Amino acid sequence: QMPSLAPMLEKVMPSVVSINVEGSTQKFMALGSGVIIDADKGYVVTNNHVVDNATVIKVQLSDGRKFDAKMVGKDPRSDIALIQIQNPKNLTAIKMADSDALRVGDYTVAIGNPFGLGETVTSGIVSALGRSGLNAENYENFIQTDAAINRGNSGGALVNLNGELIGINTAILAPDGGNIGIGFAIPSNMVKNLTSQMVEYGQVKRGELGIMGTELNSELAKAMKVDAQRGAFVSQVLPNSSAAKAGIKAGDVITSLNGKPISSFAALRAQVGTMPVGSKLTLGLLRDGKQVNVNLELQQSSQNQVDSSSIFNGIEGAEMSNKGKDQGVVVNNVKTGTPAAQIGLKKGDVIIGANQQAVKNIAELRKVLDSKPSVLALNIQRGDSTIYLLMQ
Amino acid sequence: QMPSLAPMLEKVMPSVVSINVEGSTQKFMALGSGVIIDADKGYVVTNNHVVDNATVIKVQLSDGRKFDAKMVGKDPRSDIALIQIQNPKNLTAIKMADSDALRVGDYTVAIGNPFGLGETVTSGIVSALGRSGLNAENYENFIQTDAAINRGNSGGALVNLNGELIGINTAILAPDGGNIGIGFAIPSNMVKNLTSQMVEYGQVKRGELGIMGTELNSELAKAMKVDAQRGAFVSQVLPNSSAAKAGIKAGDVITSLNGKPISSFAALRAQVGTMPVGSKLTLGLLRDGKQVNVNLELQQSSQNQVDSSSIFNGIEGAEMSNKGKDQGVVVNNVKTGTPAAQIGLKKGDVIIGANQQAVKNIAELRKVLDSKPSVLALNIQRGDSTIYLLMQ
Amino acid sequence: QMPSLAPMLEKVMPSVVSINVEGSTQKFMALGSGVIIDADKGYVVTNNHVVDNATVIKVQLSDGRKFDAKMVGKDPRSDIALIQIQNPKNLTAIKMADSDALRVGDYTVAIGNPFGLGETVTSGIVSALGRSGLNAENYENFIQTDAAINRGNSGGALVNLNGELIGINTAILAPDGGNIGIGFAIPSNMVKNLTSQMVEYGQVKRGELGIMGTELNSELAKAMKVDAQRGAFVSQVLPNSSAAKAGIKAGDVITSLNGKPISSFAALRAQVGTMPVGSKLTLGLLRDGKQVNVNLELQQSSQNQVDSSSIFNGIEGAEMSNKGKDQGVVVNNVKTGTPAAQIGLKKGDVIIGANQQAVKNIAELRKVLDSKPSVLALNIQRGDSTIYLLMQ
Ligand SMILES: *P(=O)(OC(C)C)OC(C)C
Ligand SMILES: *P(=O)(OC(C)C)OC(C)C
Ligand SMILES: *P(=O)(OC(C)C)OC(C)C
Repeated sequence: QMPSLAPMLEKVMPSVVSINVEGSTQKFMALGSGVIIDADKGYVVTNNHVVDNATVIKVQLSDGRKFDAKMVGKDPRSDIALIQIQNPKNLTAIKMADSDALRVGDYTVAIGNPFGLGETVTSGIVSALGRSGLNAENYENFIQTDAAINRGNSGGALVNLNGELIGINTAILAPDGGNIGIGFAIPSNMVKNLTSQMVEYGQVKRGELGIMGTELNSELAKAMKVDAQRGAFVSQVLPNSSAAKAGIKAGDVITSLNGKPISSFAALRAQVGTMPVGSKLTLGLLRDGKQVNVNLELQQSSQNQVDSSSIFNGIEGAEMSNKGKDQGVVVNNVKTGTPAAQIGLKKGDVIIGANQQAVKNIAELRKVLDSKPSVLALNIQRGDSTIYLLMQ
Repeated sequence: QMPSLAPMLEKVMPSVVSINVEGSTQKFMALGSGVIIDADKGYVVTNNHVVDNATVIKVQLSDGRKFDAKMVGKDPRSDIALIQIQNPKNLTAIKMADSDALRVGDYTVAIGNPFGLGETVTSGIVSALGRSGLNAENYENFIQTDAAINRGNSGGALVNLNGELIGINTAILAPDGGNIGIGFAIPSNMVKNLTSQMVEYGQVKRGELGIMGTELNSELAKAMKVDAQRGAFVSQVLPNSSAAKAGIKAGDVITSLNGKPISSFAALRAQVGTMPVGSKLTLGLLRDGKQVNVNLELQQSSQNQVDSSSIFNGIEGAEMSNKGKDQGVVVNNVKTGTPAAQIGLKKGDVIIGANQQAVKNIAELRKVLDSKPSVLALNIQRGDSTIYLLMQ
Repeated sequence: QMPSLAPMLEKVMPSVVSINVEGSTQKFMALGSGVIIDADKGYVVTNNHVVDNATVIKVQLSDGRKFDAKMVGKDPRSDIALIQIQNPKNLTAIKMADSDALRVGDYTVAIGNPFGLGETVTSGIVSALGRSGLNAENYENFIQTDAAINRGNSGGALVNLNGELIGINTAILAPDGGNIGIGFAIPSNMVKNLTSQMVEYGQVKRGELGIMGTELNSELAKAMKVDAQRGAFVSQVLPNSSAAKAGIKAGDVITSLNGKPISSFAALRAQVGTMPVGSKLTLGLLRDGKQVNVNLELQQSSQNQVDSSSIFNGIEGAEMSNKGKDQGVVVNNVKTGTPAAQIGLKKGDVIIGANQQAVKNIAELRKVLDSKPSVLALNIQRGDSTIYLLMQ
């Protein structure tokens, strides 16, 4: 006879964890919150900013259990980070919902380990959608809530009444770190993408259309004589880019994506930066007051990720990423006074093996690194040659 | 199958705006929130304190549109301020509800542009009613809510579930400007009055009964042997005042107004200061343990408003207000080292015309001021004479 | 047609008060909130920390009435404090609910006089249960809510929708004293006990089992090869203690109390420290992976309470408590440079009478103290003798 959530919580809370962290760059200790995604695999998620540069990470459950977890992919652009659990047993995944069919007035609840306070749930509603702009350079399309959030809730969950996930508590706004009743979370849908990506590549393959633009406000719609106070304005398409080929002109405006009306440029950015190269999609334009529908596909780009620190833990130096197919790891760029290179390391090299163990990708690598060889045998190859590098 | 507000929001949010301000007294920029009242006229409202001394004010909509607005009446006593929109097209007014039939336990939602965050809605309930006292001298009878409010929400809305208005987010309590979960808003009813007033006069015509008093607490009820721990105590009626004539004695207590029980004096004040001269009303007393019912009518007073700055924008000097019927604007009081007077201005004068354009009231005036004559031709009249004053 | 709480509030709010305080240790003034427990007796409650060292305490009602109240028992260990009202007339008690059958997801509302703001109600849900640890030494098993709470709400109420009590707003977490959306309250059940105790003894009779232990986390369950990530670990039973007799071994873990599963040690502590000596109860163990059920009974201990200040108001010196049956008050321990002793006071003494008025317990005492004799006639007895001490 008393409306409550506890009923559903019983069912959902389990699918959430309190994350405890140790790392270095000086030694540090932190904490956040994570969410089970695949019950069997033990796939938890979290704000990258909670796990960034993490040496040891342990996960604690709703029911007291402590597990050890490992990095599986970071994307500090949108601040997500998939991690996995060592020996996942008897877990509880979570159902996801469609962040897209959200409405402003719906209610939401957020759980997390704020201030190391164990499973802490709070309540609120959708304050507003598609908010962005804190760190303009990041892919942000936050949902905004009045639910109560703080240090700890980071990577925590935020669900509809049905105990279905819709976004992740990322950051809040607050002078003097304290909840004013304004929290932000990353829409489920976005996360799903960034997720299933790393799930299969240990990293993010960023698709771009190859365009420039800026927020269409009212003044602009005036100057450029169109009907639309919100939207994405096409500054200047790129040549030989998806956009180019697609047939889009500088001075056009986009009103929708895959049927989904577009609040503003910021979102559009985050929306697609989210998606994986080759991802097909359909757009609604409006050049010269005339509506347009066009199809497209994300192409390559020229991005940056995974460093010689995010895998070596200490061995600064060149950036590193996969190569061709499962053809090993390529050293992007060795610095100057960097220890990696002070091991014989030089850009362009192409690690193919180690400790009599073939390497096809960062996975097989950090995997050998896990065995923690006291002595480290690199089987790389400069130019047409074959050599080895060493370590301790 | 999921209870939500979004349904109604769809319908209401539109009737709300984000207010952006530029003024001077040194140049400044601010922001607040406003609410459409008359869909056709383009009548928005806001805390006076958000628009006070405003040079240029633009209004942005729920749907991206930007409009220009103009002052139409300020009442910094209760801090409301009606403004209108230049070229109102396709607008959305809002339905008002009866702030009087409110109850403490009802739910409420507040929207506004806090921190310039675009349409931001938050949720809560009626924390309590008839709260007052922040600035004792103001007419305050706030409703109090735990809904989330901040800089920006000022002039924002606060509605029952039905999307009917009940009060305006004015101020919150907070050390270190931040929402602790205590917000205040001015009851609809109050606002309605202050509103439809300016609607027809560009100003406020304050009625008074002509009495003095103070909060009847428990101790007092003791000393003066009555049964009532809350109420308004009649210190000393005034002679030839409504109260006088009505027949009220010093040492009486008021328990109700127009049937509406009275929490305390503070409210009673705000309640009536709210109302326009001549407004009829009925009261419930209690002199010598004996209940009383009496009728009355607000009379004149001796108040202050609309300055030579609120209309001149820069030209300090005498205060100014209407005169008799549509008989022009009267200079209340020229200071000493004030530029207005350093134009030939002197108290008692009675501007009757300007630029071959008759003037009957502040409206017709600020209206000519809008045409922004480079050179300003005043057709005033000292004593029985007729003269002109000038400007640039 | 609009869901609300006001309906029930109408009925409940009355059962709550705004507490105003004057005391010394330098003169001070404070405020909190209290709750009527017994409508006829006028039994209000509050955080001890709100009333501690109180000289004069007045209570104000939901309906404006002011009453005078008196101390009736303090327990600064769990921070509750029963007080009574002088001449209780036409009061409103409150129904209590079972804090034990609570669930995390249920909604709650909290009322109180925050910042001296008169009856202020706010809303939220059960953020989480059995939280402890702020002041480890206190008996804490708080319920945690996102409802809005602040200075003033202390001793305020916190109820289920039905207007049934479930806990008392004690403290909140907050850097820069301000509600972040994290409040804590003491479960009803706990309070009931501490309550009906003082109701009949003016003090707390602490039962102990006589054991030591510490929080069973995961690591521990490893080391000691058991299945249970939460619980109370039995460090070392005491000899001739309830536990001893009961038959409990060091290295056992408790999983439940009176059927009620046990979150952690902290709770268990608060739970039982709560209860009165001789209180019977049943436990669920788990030594060597094998479940156990045992019965028990709280015994005596060696605690501390009620000082020569909490009753004398100024007369520091020895601690004081009851003795045997209604056999008067015993001086626990006189200090050195303490005024009480500088009246002829010495430990071991046994006040039996005063002003030709027999004394059997602290009650009959503070009762004579209430008559406020200008001159104070003590009828004590050192060893086998009979003497008198004096005062002014
Ligand atoms: P997150 O838990 O939440 C945001 C307000 C940042 O904070 C830490 C753990 C980075
Ligand atoms: P308002 O938006 O809200 C109150 C807390 C003052 O604040 C500014 C714009 C004056
Ligand atoms: P309480 O009203 O609430 C806690 C946050 C302490 O605070 C005072 C009266 C001690």
